[PDB]
Amino acid sequence: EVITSSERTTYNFNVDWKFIKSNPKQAQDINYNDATWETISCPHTFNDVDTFDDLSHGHHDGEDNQWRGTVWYRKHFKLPKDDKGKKVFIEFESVRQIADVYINGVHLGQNQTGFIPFGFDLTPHLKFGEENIIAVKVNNDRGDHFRENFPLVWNHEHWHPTHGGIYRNVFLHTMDPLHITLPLYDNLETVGTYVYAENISEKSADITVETEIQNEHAENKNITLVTQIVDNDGAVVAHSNKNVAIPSGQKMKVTTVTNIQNPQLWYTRYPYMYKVVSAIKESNKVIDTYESPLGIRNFDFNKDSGFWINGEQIKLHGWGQKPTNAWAGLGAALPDWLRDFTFKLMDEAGGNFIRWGHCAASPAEVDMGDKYGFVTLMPGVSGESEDEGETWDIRYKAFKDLIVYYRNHPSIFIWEGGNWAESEAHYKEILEAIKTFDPKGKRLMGNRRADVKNDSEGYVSIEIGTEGWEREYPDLPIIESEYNREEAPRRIWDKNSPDDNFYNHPNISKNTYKLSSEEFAVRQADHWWNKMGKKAYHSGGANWIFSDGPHGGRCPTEVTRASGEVDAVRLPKEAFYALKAMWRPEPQVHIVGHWNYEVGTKKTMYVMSNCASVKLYVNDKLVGTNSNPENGYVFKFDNVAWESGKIKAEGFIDDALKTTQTKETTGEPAALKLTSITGPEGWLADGSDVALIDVEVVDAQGRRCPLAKGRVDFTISGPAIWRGGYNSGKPNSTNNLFLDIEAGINRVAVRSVLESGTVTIMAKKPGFKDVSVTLKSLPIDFNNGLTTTLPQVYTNVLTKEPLPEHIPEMPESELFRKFSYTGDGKAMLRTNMHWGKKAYTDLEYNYTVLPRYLNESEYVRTPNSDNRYWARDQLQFIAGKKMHIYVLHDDTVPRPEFLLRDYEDTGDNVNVVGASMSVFHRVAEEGESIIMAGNSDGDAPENCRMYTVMVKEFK
Ligand SMILES: [Br-]
Ligand SMILES: [Mg+2]
Repeated sequence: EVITSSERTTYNFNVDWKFIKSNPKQAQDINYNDATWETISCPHTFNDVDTFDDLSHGHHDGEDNQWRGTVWYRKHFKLPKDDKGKKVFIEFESVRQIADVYINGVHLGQNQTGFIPFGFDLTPHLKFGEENIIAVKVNNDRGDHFRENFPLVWNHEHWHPTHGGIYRNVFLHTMDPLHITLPLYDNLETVGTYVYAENISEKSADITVETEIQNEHAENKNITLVTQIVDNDGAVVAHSNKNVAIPSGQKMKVTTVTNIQNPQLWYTRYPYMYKVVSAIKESNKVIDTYESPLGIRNFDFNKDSGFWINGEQIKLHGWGQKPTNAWAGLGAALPDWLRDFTFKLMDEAGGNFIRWGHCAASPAEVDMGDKYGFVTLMPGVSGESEDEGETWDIRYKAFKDLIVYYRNHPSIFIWEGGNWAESEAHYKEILEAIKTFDPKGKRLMGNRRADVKNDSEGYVSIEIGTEGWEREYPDLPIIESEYNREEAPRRIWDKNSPDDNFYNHPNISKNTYKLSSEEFAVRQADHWWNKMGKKAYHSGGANWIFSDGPHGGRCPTEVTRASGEVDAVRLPKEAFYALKAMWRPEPQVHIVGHWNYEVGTKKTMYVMSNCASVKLYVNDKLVGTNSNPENGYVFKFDNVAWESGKIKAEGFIDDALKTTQTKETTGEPAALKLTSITGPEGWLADGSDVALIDVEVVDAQGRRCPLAKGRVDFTISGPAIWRGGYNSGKPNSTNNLFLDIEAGINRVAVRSVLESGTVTIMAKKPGFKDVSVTLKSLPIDFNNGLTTTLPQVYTNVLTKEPLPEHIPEMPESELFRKFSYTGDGKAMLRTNMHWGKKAYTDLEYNYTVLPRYLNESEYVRTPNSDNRYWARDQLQFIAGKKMHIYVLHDDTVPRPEFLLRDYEDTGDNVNVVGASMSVFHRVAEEGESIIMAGNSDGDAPENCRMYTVMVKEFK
C-alpha cells in the first residue's frame, strides 16, 4: 500500500572526487586534466591533517595554525542516456566556507553560508550519455580578528574551527519534469512540503501537508496528488487525494488535510516518528515521490512550570554543540554514522535537548534529533554580535534557507534568532521569516543575550538564558543556551592519582581551569542544580560543549577547549557518567574515578546519583550511608580508606534497592587490547567511511588499567588510510603512526579507499606482546561515479523510557539595567561610593582616596580571581539613564580593546592597596548597550588586579 517507486532517483554524490589544495587556472573546465589531483570522497576536509595539533591560545581564541585559502573539487559522473528527459539537481548539505559550483564549465552560483544546504539545477548543461563534470571551488579564508571579519562574521575559529571543504554530504536528485520541488531555497527558490499537526490528542490529529509541485513539461498535466501517512512499521495509516491540473511551466502548492486516528505522539522519552509519502500520479502511473518527517506533539514552554510535552512536564537537559563537531584526525568532515555515534552518546547520558552553537547542524543530525527525542534550539548562521549591512543580509537569507530546509522536523521547537541581541527592525524580519516559511509550527523564537538591548522586549518569544543568570523576561519561559564553561582533560583522574602532563604541564599556569576529571564531574551537579535544576519555572537547557574541539578556550595545556564531557575522539570523561547518573530517568549511581590508589590512601569518594540515598561499600564493608545529597545528585563520603579490591555504591529510592555499581582495583598491566568499531552496515569501501579502533592496556583479567600511559606504535597494511588520533596535552600528536595511551585507552580512526579489501593494524608497546586487528572494507554498489546507497546511520532506535522515579527536593538599580556577569567569580552591584568601601567581592581591599567625581557612584564589586579571565560577555548592562561610566584599570595590564574603543583616559588614578588603577571615562545615553570583556586581550601579570566599574547619572 506504500508508494515506493517513481521517476525520482536520489544518488549519493559523495564517492570518488578529485581534489587539490590550490587554485589552478581554469580548474572548472571540461578538459582540465585532474589526473594528478587527489582521489577523495565526501565528507571531506583538507584540515584533517593540521588541526588538533596546536596547543590552545587561551583567551577564547581558537586554533588558527591551519591551512586556509582556495581549493578545488572535481567529480566525474555519467547518467544513463535513459534519463535524457529528466530534471537533475545537485544538493550540498554544506561547504566551508564559500563554494562556487560549476557544471561542465558553466558557473551555477555561489553560497557563502558555510553551514546551510543549497542546490542547483544542472539540467540545461548536462550531456546525457556522456561524462559530466561537477567542479566546486572552495575558500575557507577568514579575517584574523573576529571583530573585523566581514561579511561572514560567523566564519572564525573563535567559535567555529575553519575546517574547509565539502564537510557534509552531496546528493544528486534526478526526477521527472513534473515533480514535487526540493526544499533548497538557494537557489531554486522552492520549498518542497510543509507538514504541521493540529487538534492533537491521543485520540486524533489532523495533518496538513502543502506540497509544492512544478510542471516543467511543455504541456499541461492533470495529476492526482497522494498524501500517505506511514507509521513506524511502514504501514499506511491514512491517506488523502486531490485531483489538480498543473499548467505547463507552473509552480503551485497543493494542500491536503489528513486525519490520524489514535496517533502515536512524539515524546522525548518515546520519539515516535511517522513519515509522509507525497506522490504525483497520472492515473495509476506514479510520476514522483517525496518523503517528509512527521512527529505529532503538543508542547508548552511555560513561564511558571517549565516545559511540557503532550501533557507531561519534562525537564530539558542536554548540550550546546559546535556545528563543526570536529573529530580529532578527521576535522569537521564526520561521516553521518560518526555524527550518529556522537548523538547516541548524548542520548546515552540522558540528553533530551540540543542547541547547535552557533550555526546549523547537518541534515542527518536533525534526523538524529527526531529519532532520539531531543528538543532542539536551532540557529541559522551567527557569531556573537548584532549584525548590519551585508553581514545581516547574508545571515538573514541563510535564516530563510534554514527554515525552508528544516521546518518539518519535530525535534525543532525554537528558532534561535541569534547569538546576540538584535535591532528592533531585525527582530521584525526574523518573525516575518518564520511567518512566511513556518506560519504553523508553534515554534518559539529567541536570541541569546537579548537582555543587552531594549529592542528585544515584545519580540522574543522565549528567554534564551546564559549561565543560569536571573530571568530578565518573567513574562516568558526561559531556556539555558550555554552553561558551565569549565574545562578538564580526560587523562587526569584526581589529585590522588599520578600526574599525566597536566599539573606539571609547561602551560599549567596559563590555564583558567586546573580541574581534574573528578572535580569537573562532581561540579556538573553544582552547575546544573543551581542554574536550572532547582528552578521549577526553568525549562532547562544546554551544557556548553559536548565534545572537546579546537574552538576558543581558556586552557593552553590542551589542543582543544576541553569543555566536553567526552573528548575529541568521543572517549567519555567521568563528567559524562556524572551527567548520565543525574539526567537519565531510570535509577542511576556512578562512582567517580577508579580504585587504583596507594596503600593507606584516604580520600573523599563521590557517588553521582538520581536516587534518594546511597550506600558505599569497600570490599563489602559498609563505609557509609548518605541521604542528604549535595546539589541534588552528589552523595559524597569523606575520608574513605582505600583497600585493594572492590568499591560498590548502592542506590535507593524509598529505602528500596534500585541500582548498583562496582569498580575494581586493576592488576598490573599485562597486554594490549585492540577493539574495532564500525558503522551499522560495516566498514564501507567508499573512500570516506571510518573504522574506529580502541587501543587499551589491560591487566591479566582483561580490565583496562586506569593509570596506564605511554606511547603505542602502529603499523597498517591493506587498502586504507591511517588517520591516527590525538593526545589532548601534546602538540603535533595527530597523523602519526604512534600515540600515547591516556588512563588506559585511546582511539584512532582508519579511513577506507575505493578498493575493498582486508586491512590489518598492529599495535606495539615495549614490554607487551604485539597485537593486531583485521578489518574488511566492504564493496558498495558503485557505477559511473554514482551510488543509490545513502550514508549509513543507525536504524530502528525507537524505545520507550519511563519518567524519573525520583527527583530531588526543590527549595522554597535604576542605572545597572539587566546587569549580568559571566566570569568564574561573583560580581555585586553596590551604591554610595566613598572612602572605605570594598573594591572586590573576594578581597577585603577598600577604596581610600578617590577623585571627587567618583563619590556617591554606583559600582560593581568585581571578583579579583577573574583578573586574567576573558569572556566576550563578561560584564554587561543597559544604561538605565544617561550616565557616566568609569572603568578603573590596572596600569600593569595591557589595555583591552573595549576600553580603548569607547573610553577615554581621565589622567587621574585611583590607588587601591599599592595597585594604581587608571580611570577611564565614558558617557552613555539611556538604553545604550554596555558590554565589557576581559581585563586584558591576551597575557597579563599573574598578580594583576581585575578592573572595576563605577556609574553615576549624568544630571
Ligand atoms: Br569543533
Ligand atoms: Mg560541557
